[PDB]
Amino acid sequence: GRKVTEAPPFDVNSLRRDIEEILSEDMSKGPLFVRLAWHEAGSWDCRKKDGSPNSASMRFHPECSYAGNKGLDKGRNALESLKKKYPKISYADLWSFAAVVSIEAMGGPEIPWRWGRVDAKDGSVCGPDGRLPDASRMQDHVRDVFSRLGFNDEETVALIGAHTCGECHLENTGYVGPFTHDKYGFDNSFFTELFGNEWMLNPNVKKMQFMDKTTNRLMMLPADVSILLDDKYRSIAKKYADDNDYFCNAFSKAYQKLLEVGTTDLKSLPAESK
Ligand code: HEM
Ligand code: NA
Ligand code: NA
Repeated sequence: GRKVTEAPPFDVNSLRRDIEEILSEDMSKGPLFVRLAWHEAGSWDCRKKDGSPNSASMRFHPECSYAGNKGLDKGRNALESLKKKYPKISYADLWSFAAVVSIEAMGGPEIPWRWGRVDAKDGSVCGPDGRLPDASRMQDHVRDVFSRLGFNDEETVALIGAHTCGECHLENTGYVGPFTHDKYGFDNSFFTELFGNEWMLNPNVKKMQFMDKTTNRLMMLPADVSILLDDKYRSIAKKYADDNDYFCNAFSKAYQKLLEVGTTDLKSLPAESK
C-alpha cells in the first residue's frame, strides 16, 4: 500500500484551467464528462476483477458501441485537443480529471484525484455488455449492478445523486429532459426534486419516463423513482435531501472510489498541484 506523492508529467494546474475554460464556453460538457468517467469505471466487476475500468477502454470496440455509452463520443472528442496539448496524460487520467474538475466547477465538492491510470491499447481488454445500469429497470437491478461494482447502498444512492446535473437526450438514450431546474449545479437537489414532486407518466416519450406534476419540465427514469419504492434506498435519499454537506461528502468519497476501481500504482498530487 503506502501513499506515493509525485508531480505528474503534465502541468495539472494549467490542465485544470483549460478544462474550466471549456466548461465556461459550453456548460453542457460538465455533466457529459461526469457521465464519461462514470461509464469508463462502470464496466468493473469487483468479483471477476475484469471490465478494464479506468483505462479508457471505451475508446475501443465493442465497449464504445454498447447502448449504455451512446453519446459519449461527444465527451471523448471534446478532450482530444487537451490530449494533444498535454500528451503525457493518459486518456484515463484526462477523463477522470475532467469529471472531478467539472463537479468542482458546478459548485460541487472538491474531489481528491490521483494520477497514474494506464490506457487500454486494444479492444481485447473490454469486458462484456450489460455492466452499465438499465434505466428501464427498478431497485433490484440497481442494487445488482452497484453491488457488482463493489458499492454499498449509501454509496449507490450518493452516486445516483449525480443526476442533480445534466439531462437526457432522445438521440443518445431515448430519454428526454433534465432531472432538476438547475442542471449545471452540483448539489442534493436531485433528492429535493425526487421527494418534492408527484411523478407521472410522460405520454410523449416512447421509452417509459416520468415528469413532475408541477411543471412537466423535470424527468425521472424508472430506475431513479425506484429509489422512492425501495425502503432502504428511500431512507438514505431522505438523509441526502435533508443535508447537502452530508450528500456532497458521501458523493466525493464514492466518486473517488469509482474513478479508482481496478487501478494500481496511483500517485497523489504535491500540495500546490491538488
Ligand atoms: C441507476 C443508475 C443510473 C442509470 C440508469 C443512469 C441513466 C442515465 C441516463 C439514461 C442518462 C441520460 C444520458 C443521455 O441521454 O445523454 C444519464 C445521464 C447522466 N448520468 Fe446517469 N444513470 C445512472 C447512474 C449514474 C451515475 C452513477 C452517475 C455518476 C456518478 C451518472 C451521471 C449522469 C450524468 C452526469 C448525466 C447527464 C449527462 C449529460 O448531461 O450529458 N449516472 N444517466
Ligand atoms: Na472501461
Ligand atoms: Na442541480
